Amino acid sequence: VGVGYRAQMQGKPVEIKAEENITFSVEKNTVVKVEGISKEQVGALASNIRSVRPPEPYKGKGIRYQGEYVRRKEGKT
RNA sequence: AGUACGGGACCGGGAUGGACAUACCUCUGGUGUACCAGUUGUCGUGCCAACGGCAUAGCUGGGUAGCUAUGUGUGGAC
Repeated sequence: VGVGYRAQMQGKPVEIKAEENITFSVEKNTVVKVEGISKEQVGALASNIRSVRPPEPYKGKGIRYQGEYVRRKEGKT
């Protein structure tokens, strides 16, 4: 899902290192297909770009393959 | 955008603090018994003075150099 949501603070006697709260400038947000010859390297990059946003249990928001489980909880550590 | 989530998130990134460590005396202070000034009692040079001796440095108000913190800098990042 292409949205860009990432943390919260609003805005993008001293601030925590100048400015804060920066998400990501949506450029693609469409079904991406990696084209390679080495399965090993292909898998690494594929999972490397799949770690950007781990499939959340809320509505499966984030790069993933197909697996997904509905949920809405994070109150106990 | 205070949008998700249903009040309040992890994300790169100038500087303000607390405690502690270290260096120094320009500044604010402290001390400064061979520096300057004011003043009480008594003794000594015929009288009075000036000055000297003793009284915690006689007492009181300031204070140079030096040594100092509560004073002035820097650090702990990457």
